[PDB]
Amino acid sequence: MLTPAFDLSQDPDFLTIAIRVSYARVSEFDVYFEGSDFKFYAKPYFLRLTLPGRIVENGSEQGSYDADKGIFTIRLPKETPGQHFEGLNMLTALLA
Repeated sequence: MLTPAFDLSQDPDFLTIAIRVSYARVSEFDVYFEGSDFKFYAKPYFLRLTLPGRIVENGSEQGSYDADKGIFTIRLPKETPGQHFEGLNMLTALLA
């Protein structure tokens, strides 16, 4: 298996995520975002990311998945204005 070169980017009014995959052995993917927990579910691929801040939930958001370029990008709203998730692509994951 190979670790996807995913990348995270956040704006003062939203937080977008990017996951690159082509092996997608699932006709559809699953995205779970609550408070500050972003979990992706697609085939053996399991993505668990803990946001530094908090992203609101309202079914609005904004994103799109493309098979042609093999990149899934999904933007999400913030729970507080002016909130910026620092060290996003610098942060680290903890094992439990």
